[PDB]
Amino acid sequence: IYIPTLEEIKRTLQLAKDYSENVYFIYRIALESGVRLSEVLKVLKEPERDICGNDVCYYPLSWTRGYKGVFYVFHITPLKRVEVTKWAIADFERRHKDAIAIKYFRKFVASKMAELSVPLDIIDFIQGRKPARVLTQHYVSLFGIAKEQYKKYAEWLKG
Repeated sequence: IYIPTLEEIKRTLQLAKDYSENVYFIYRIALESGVRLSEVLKVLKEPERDICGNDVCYYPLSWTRGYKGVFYVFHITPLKRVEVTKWAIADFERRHKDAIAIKYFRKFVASKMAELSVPLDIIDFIQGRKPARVLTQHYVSLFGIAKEQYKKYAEWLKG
């Protein structure tokens, strides 16, 4: 298993910014949140629903696949509307052969969150791998527990 280095992540962000401010921003929210590309595209299609606090922002997404559940896209940068072709990202990735593929940004987030002692199953929850079934104790508790761990990562991003 390979994991991107901070410098590969930064290089990619800088290339992304040159290519397009919107592609940069997709990458950036991928880096803040550790969610899948398709979930980042959903939150940026409708930034209205984003909730921000003193330290940290969150965007609830439903998940109705097998059971009905909820998870959150955590981040630190206020959202803005972004809609780009599906092809722009792929295009970006293809021209810069030193650019980290966006899907491997999650692996950087997990790795870094582990280094900051976020428990593995909160990492999974934060990343949207195991959404909380609605109206269960997990639903009651997980958001608040996740938010508190996410602050360690927010703190690190703010550098």
